[PDB]
Amino acid sequence: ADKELKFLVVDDQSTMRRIVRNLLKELGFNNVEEAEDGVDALNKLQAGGYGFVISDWKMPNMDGLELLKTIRADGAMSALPVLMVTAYAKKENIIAAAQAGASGYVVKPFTAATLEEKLNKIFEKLGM
Ligand code: BEF
Ligand SMILES: [Mn+2]
Repeated sequence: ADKELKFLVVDDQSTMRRIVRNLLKELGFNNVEEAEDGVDALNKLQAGGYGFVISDWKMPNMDGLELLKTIRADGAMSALPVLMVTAYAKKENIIAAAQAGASGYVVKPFTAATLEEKLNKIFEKLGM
C-alpha cells in the first residue's frame, strides 16, 4: 500500500492506540491520527483525507459498531476500510461486525504479525 495512506486509530484506551500507532510506524505508515471514541473519530473523518480506519468496539459516546455503521451508511465515506480490533471474541459479535461491513476483525490480545497479516489481507482485497 501507499506509505502516505492516512490512518485513523480509534480506541478509548491510550495504551492500545499507542500499540497500533507504533505497529503502523514499523510497517512504514507515519501518517496516523488518533481518536478516543466514535464521535471524536467522526469529527476527524469529516475533516477529510483518511484512507483507513482501525477501531475498537467498546467505547463511550459512540461505540465502534455504531461508528462502523455510520461510516458505511454515509456517501462520503461508505467505502472506507474499517478494521475492527477488539476484545469481543464471541461469534455473535464477529457476525454483527461482519454484517455491518467490517473490512476485517482482530481479537485482542493480538501479535504484531496478526495485525500486519490482516492489514495486508484488506489491502489485497481492495487492490491497494
Ligand atoms: F474495547 Be474494545 F472493544 F477492545
Ligand atoms: Mn475499549
